[PDB]
Amino acid sequence: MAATVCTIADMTVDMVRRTVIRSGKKIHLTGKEYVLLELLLQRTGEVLPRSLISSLVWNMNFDSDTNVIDVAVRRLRSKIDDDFEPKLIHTVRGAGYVLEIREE
Repeated sequence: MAATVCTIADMTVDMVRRTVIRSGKKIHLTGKEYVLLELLLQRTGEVLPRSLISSLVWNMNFDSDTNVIDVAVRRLRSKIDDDFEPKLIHTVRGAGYVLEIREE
């Protein structure tokens, strides 16, 4: 009926609560990591830019903040998702960054 929650291979994303429940266990992160996932999950299903995300934490700019965004997602992913969930990180050459499972 309504659409306020997206399920994955083995997790539960909340577009209204902005959270992720893995096998019934909510993942914990920091402010920066929370921002990266906040937008990623919020815009789950579609590729979004990086300049915007960086603005939600550090700031916006025509250049790249030492690729802190990409590194923030990869560093946080290998922090727990390294074994928790599979490689759900996917990027489209000529778009930005998006989250999704390959099983789909």
